[PDB]
Amino acid sequence: LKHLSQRQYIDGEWVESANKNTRDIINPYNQEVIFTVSEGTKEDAERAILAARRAFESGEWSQETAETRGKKVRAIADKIKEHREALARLETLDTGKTLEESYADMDDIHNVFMYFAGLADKDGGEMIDSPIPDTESKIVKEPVGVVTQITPWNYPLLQASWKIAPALATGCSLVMKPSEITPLTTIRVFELMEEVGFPKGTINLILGAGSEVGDVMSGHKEVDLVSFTGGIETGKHIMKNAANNVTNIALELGGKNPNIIFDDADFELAVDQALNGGYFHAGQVCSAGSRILVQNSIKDKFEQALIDRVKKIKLGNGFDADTEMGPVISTEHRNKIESYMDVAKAEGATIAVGGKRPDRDDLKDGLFFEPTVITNCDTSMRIVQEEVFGPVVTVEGFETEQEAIQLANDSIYGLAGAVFSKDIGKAQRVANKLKLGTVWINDFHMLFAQAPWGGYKQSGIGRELGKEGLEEYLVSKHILTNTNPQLVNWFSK
Amino acid sequence: QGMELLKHLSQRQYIDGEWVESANKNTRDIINPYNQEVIFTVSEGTKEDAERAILAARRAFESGEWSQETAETRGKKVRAIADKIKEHREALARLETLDTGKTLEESYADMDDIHNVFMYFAGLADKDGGEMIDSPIPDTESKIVKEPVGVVTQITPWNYPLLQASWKIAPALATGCSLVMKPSEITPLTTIRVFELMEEVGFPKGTINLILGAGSEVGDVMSGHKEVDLVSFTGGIETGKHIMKNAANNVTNIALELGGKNPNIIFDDADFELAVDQALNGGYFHAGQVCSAGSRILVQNSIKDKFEQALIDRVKKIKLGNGFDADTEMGPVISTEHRNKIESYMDVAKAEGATIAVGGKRPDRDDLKDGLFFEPTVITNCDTSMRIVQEEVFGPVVTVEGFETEQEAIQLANDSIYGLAGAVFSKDIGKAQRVANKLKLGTVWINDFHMLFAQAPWGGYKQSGIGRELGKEGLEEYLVSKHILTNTNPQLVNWFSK
Amino acid sequence: ELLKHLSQRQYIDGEWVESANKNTRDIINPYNQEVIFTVSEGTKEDAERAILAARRAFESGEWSQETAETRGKKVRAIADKIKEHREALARLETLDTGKTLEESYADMDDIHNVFMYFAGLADKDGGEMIDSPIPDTESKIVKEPVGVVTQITPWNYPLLQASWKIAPALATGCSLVMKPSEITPLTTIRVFELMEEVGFPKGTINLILGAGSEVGDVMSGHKEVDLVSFTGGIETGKHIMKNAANNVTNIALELGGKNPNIIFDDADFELAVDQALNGGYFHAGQVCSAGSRILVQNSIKDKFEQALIDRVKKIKLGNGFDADTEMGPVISTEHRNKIESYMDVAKAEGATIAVGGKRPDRDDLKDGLFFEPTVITNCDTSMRIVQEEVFGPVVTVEGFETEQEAIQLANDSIYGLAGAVFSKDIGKAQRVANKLKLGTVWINDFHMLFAQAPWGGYKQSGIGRELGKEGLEEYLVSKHILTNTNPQLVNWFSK
Amino acid sequence: MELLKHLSQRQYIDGEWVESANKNTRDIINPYNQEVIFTVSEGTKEDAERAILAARRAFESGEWSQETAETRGKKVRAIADKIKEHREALARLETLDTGKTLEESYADMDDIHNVFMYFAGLADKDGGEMIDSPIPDTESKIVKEPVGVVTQITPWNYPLLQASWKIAPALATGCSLVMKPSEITPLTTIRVFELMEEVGFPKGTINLILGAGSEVGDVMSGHKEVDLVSFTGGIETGKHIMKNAANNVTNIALELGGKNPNIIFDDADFELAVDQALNGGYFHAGQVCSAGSRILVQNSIKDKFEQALIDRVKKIKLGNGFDADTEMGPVISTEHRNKIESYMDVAKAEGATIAVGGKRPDRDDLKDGLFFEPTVITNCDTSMRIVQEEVFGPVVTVEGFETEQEAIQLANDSIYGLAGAVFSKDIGKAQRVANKLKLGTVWINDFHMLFAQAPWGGYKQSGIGRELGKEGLEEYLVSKHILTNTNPQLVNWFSK
Ligand SMILES: NC(=O)c1ccc[n+]([C@@H]2O[C@H](COP(=O)([O-])OP(=O)(O)OC[C@H]3O[C@@H](n4cnc5c(N)ncnc54)[C@H](O)[C@@H]3O)[C@@H](O)[C@H]2O)c1
Ligand code: NA
Ligand code: NA
Ligand code: NA
Ligand code: NA
Repeated sequence: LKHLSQRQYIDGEWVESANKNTRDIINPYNQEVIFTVSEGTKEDAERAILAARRAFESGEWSQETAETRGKKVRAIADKIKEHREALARLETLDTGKTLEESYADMDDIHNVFMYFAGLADKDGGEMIDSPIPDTESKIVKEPVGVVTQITPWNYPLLQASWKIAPALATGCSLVMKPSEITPLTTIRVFELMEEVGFPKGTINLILGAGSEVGDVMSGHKEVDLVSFTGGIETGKHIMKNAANNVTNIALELGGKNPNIIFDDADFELAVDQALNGGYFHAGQVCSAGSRILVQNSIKDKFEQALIDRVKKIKLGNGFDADTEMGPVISTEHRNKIESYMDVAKAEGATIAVGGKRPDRDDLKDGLFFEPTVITNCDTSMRIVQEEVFGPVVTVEGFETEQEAIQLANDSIYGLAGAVFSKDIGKAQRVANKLKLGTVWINDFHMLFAQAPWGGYKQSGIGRELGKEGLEEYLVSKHILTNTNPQLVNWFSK
Repeated sequence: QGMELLKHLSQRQYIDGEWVESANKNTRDIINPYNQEVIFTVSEGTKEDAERAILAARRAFESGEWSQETAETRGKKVRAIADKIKEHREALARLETLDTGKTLEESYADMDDIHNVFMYFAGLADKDGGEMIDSPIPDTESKIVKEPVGVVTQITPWNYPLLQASWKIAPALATGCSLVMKPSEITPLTTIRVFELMEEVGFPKGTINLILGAGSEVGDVMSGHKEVDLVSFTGGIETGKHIMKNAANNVTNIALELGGKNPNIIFDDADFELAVDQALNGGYFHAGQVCSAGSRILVQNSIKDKFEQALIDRVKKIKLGNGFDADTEMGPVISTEHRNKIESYMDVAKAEGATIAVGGKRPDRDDLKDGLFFEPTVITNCDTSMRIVQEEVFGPVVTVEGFETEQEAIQLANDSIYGLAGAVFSKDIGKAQRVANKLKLGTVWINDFHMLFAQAPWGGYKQSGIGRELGKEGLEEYLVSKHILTNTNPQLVNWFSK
Repeated sequence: ELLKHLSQRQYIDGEWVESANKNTRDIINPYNQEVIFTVSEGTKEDAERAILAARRAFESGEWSQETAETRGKKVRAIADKIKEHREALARLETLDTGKTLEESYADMDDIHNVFMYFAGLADKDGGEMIDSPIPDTESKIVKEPVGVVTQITPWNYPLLQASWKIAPALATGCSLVMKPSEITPLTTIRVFELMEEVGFPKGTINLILGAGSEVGDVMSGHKEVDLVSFTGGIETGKHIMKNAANNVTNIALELGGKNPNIIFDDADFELAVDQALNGGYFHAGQVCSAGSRILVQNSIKDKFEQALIDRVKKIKLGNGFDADTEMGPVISTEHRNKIESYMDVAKAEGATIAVGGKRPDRDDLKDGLFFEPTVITNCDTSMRIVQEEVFGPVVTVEGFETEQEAIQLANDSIYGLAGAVFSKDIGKAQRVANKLKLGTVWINDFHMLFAQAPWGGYKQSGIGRELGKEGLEEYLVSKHILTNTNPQLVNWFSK
Repeated sequence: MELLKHLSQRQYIDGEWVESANKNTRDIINPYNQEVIFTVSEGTKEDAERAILAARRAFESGEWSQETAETRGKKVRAIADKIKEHREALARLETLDTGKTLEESYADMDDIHNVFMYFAGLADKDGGEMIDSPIPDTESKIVKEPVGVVTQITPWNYPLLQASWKIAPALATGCSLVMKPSEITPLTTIRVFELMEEVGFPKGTINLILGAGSEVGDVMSGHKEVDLVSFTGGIETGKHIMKNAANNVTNIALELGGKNPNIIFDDADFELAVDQALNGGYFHAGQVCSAGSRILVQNSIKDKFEQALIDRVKKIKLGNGFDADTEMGPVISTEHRNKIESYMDVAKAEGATIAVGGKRPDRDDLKDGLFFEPTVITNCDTSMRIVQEEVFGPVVTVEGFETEQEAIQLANDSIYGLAGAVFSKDIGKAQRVANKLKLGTVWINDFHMLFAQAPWGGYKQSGIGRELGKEGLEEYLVSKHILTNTNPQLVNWFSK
């Protein structure tokens, strides 16, 4: 932290906020202030957007060869790997998740940049067989333009990489703003990108409250695409604001992801994966398997096994090797999780285990919340329908394959889910009917740069990762040339 | 005139496999803009009718009867629609001309295009179910399956009713979606007729639905209902924005096409007479009521005076009249409200200091007195700061601005909130290509105007829209990607203590 | 009655013409060995004239520069004619080739779908725009029709195989010269009549009738040919490829196979028996996709052999026009003799002819080219009867112990066209499918193929593909057009 | 020279550097002075067979063929980085072995780095397609797998460049390969094998055979365990290879040179056209598959063009590829120079004019090398052997044409179809012409431009298939349709 920048990065320069305001960043493990950064203004955000537009129109990045753009994106990928240790530590300090989880993030981030580096020069568009004689028809794919990018606090650098990599690869200019409470890795990646070298204005980092600078990032006339990952309420607000300029939006908003366990699942595998689904990063994951659906014939056996394991989950400091689950991100977020416990009980569900702050001494100063299992609930309940985004799972039974599908689809969301069954034919039937962007068969949480990620229904609009993710950052232009032009002579001479 | 067509035309909405009146029995009189006479009367539906249609589309979608039909068979049905369009080409063209005022010849060209749109998408239906991914994780299979997006609402404008409908209906049916369509309340005739033809082909109950009525009565239901997966709208910018904001309530995908301020760039080395011809075509086809209209002429200074004179002299000869008469070159505008809007723009142009060089009023001639006619108009001595240059008038009106250099042409052409289409005229093809590469437009024509077709995507940069219609990209609006990842050798992670 | 109005001539450069030497050939019905029709037997000069006419038409641009959309519409019109004449075409095919009328109806439905598929694909490409690594350049790849193509088909599924070649050729804008098997030209003549009704520029389509040994070499070895597409046997295929090499001409070959039908002990047993029968005996095993090599898990091998043999004895032989017929005759005297000589080979190597292996004695079968459905047991991979394509109503049965051994045995042939895996354990069937060196692998099915997916062989089963986008791509050629938009002198060489 | 002290002299088979089975060797020559510079193993047909069988064994093991596509990409990228790291030494080796200028060799090495990088990036970007099946209750997918065992044979003009075009996609897709460079120019290929060994590939995945095409070539093209033969060279050897591959119905990818037209209209930028006619004709002494050996010039400017070209041809600086002022080095071998010389006799006997050059240069410092003067042949026509046949030397012919139509007819009037250019300031016209030339690559107002992002290959007798681009990678893939019936039912056709 001694050498980490504390400033925004606008138009090739590290700069303070226009009003000199600052914000203290906290470690959720002990609620101690660990760093202080600039808290930018809406005029700073506007200046970044105007700089991105100017850089885009200069052509220095947008007209660079795709091959060269790919080489630069690859150079970022290499810096991530080179600084893997320090990045992982920063991420754990800022977000609370285990160091091992943070190492896995850094390995993935390297692969994300590498994937897009390699995709950069592989399209360009299509030649069309024109239906009009004596014409040439082609579709050229250009960078979409100036893009704003807003990320959440759970996986700051990972989510940032999903946006930055395709934007740079395609030739866009970008303005990024990480969550105000978790900016450290994002500042660091900007330092690394500056070392690679990009024309002035091509990349910009704004630091600040979503409520202060967010609307300018979603509502400015010079933006061609707003790409946001976070919660549903902010997402909807952002889309409404983007509508003022008919601006493209790419949204990923979390989910109510079903984890469907059939009676012919590998039982110990399913228990393992129900734990993974529920409690990695204290359930603060877009992909969290918060809604367990278990076949009735094994429901009691399953609940007992799960509960017994949940009691053994090891809570602690993300830097300690024995820690299995760290704290949740903030006081506000822990309070929200606590109020959901009251909701669940008032609706008549059972808090089978957990449901409170742990009492242990070394956990007292941190934002800890016990891994929790909620039983005796049904699809009509708020605790089942709503994304708690904490270390909490619900358990519902189902009788038949048809019922599992109906229940799993009975939410406003559609991001991801899993089916556990040794009968692969059955798992595939079920997968084909789930209205989800990603379905895992005998697995959980698996995602990678090669394949698109995103939501049906209220889980989002568009995709990130894969060729489809890159396509958000492109725009099609049909250039039609009449090679033997003739007068139409419709209007009198 | 047009008579016999209407004798057997349905007057009702089509919901869940039945032709039905409005829930409140309300009706609306449809007008011919040539003479402002009532030509037909149709049901004016309610918001509950729209909701019932949406719920019927959802039920049909979940039944799987269309959404799980083979893509090959779906293509065959979309092809059968295409064949019915061609079979009824004459009656459809006549209806369209009766309802919208444009010339019969223009309507025939629409019907040919509509046939080709359905045929294109019929052929595309079974050509792409997704991808196999080379997974980075050993012992996994990764595949991307493309499914129909789901239930789609489709809202069309009054200028090219059936054409715009076909751009939405064809890919929706080809992919296996269920749909609810609502044409403009003032021009529903061809859309009713195409629903009759689709019914003849045969689609499961609830797969297709037609709502008739005011956007202000049923529009919000169509854009804001939780059971909709995609709202596809073609029309004006204000309504588009409102629709997008409403769709946000359910994070619903939107596909918008909203018109433009399309530049027609004429260099001093253009084929002069060609450029004059195409400036006229750009400006005045369908009385300029076209998303692709070339309303903003940018002409190189060295030939600007010559160009203005030639264009003005031609504009005075444009033949106004009944769309059914063979000599007619330009029909009336669509409604009293729209003519009034065009008129108020003339006042704006003069107040900001532009010159109405020719036209700018209603014609006096006797056979035109009863119709919604407005003279083809040329506005000169204007600049990019003016409202008359920046805003879409959507009437038989063009502005003319000069430019000195290639760079200036590009800067001016890009200086608008829009980005739908434009043209470059020059015999120096290398130059036209440079310019085309720099225009922020979804479509650029080199030595042509108004050319569009099913094979290529159409849509706007900036405020001209979101997404694309036509082409493979158009079909993709009606698809959704699902990543199915199978772990073929699953192992416990053993992260959490046992 | 069909035959009363059917043309007897070749179709060259827009005209129905006799052979240059007036020679003819009698066409036979294999059910009764009776002459049913007589057609021209063309010369090598006729073939050359067709090729030169195809070249001329191609260079005129009338088809090759027609819009892709309009080409598609014409291919679609052919598809509709096939359906319209479905009954007569099916009857002709059954008369000429001997297979059951029901099989022929299924062919005609498929043929309609092939033409329709390619009609729909015609205008869906054109090529790519490339993001060039050189500043101030535009790089595009335009896909053009390959050019003049020669097309040679076999006698088992004449029209079906013809459609696989004609449809993409016309869709892409090529000119073509087609020659069906000399012994089965009826439906191919008919389809040329139908194409003439649709209307194509003169020289775009040509039909040569005659012996492969008389006109074949011209079709494969002429300098004006850009692609030779052949479906048939391995020996002719190799000969063709060697001849095509004289002009470095592209080749697309599909040469049959030794297709494994792998049955695990956890297969749905009755399904596997049913499909082993389908695999072995449809069209008297005269199918590129025939499942002639059964590999059955040792644990169920005796059970399987007994059940298969008992069913094989009930197979109903007869006239393809009779509804109760399950298997018709084989195609010719020469082919039946070849099948017979294989029986001698199998016995000399020590295999057992468990059932069949001879001509049936029954009276109504005496005059036709019948051969009994046959099962050969007690054999192994070293045997000629196992390694070689018999292309008759004959299957061999070998046992395997493990999954690994099934794969090893199945892949132990020179061929690589198609095969199946039968197992209720889908995971296992998929593992096996990934390791088989075959262009098509069926999991719990057999003989399934369709226009939407490419068909072709690894190893000695062929080169290239037919059907699907890949099938169309055989009839395209890529051209990279690179424009320097700001050309500068290099000034390497002294001024 | 110091380069050579540590360079391997052996073949690389099944993970080991090995000598020829019979200890035979071959002396490698520098064409600048005809001196022996190195001695390598001259392998036997049994060595080639052993390599092929090792490639097959490796392929079946799955260690490379089932490695993740992402990881295969990373390895191909590591090869790319080694090429750039060793750019200087590789360029010098290439110049020493082939005679071309050091500057040309540097450009090759830059291009080779980009080829490996391109294919590294493409490795994990496909996998196949999901098909919407026309049969209910079925799942249809096309999986793209490595084609299998591939044999790769390269020529002497751009040894490492041509090698990279084959190696990169083969490794990216998961194939096993056996490569054999031209017997007279093996140095950079040996070196690249050393570099690949440093990256690390499973045993048998890569193999290098060294030797005479006439001794080991037939095994490489005719062995039953080969799935693809990829050959770049001359037409006669290509045809022989294709005939041999036919014995096992083996896929072939051939690129065989051309008779590439350089079409110059009277509205071309004249000085640009002269510059590019020189580049087209004389880079690497015309020993280029892309050489613009057939100039077609509009009649109206033909005399002006000839005079301007001839005057420049006289100024071309011949010399040692290592000297900075050298513009054109020697041709590759005695046999090749003799072939070029016999073509001069042919041209004269047919009545063409040798307008300039047409002989060995007399100058002292050129006396010991395999030099041949840059040559312009005029007063010829399309019926002549000198016009129809690929000389592959520093020689161009010049023919006139009257109209656009005639330019096209003449340019297409050859057995070949690899590449060509159109020079005209009228871009509309250049595009019309380009659309009608039967060529795999057409340059508008440029020459010799090719790159990994776009496919390269020939119409007609210039080849079969493509190298470079996605289409190049596709030569190293094979499609398998896996069709699963998810609700199987008995057909019940045959009696029970
Ligand atoms: N892109 C085009 O082709 C196009 C078409 C028509 C109009 N325009 C432009 O838009 C301007 C306004 O045209 P307009 O107002 O006559 O048409 P509009 O933009 O309102 O679009 C008409 C369609 O939208 C429906 N609609 C109206 N309110 C709605 C709501 N709240 N929710 C859902 N649907 C609703 C209408 O009933 C009709 O079907 C014109 O002056 C012109 O500049 C462009
Ligand atoms: Na959504
Ligand atoms: Na937009
Ligand atoms: Na083969
Ligand atoms: Na060829």
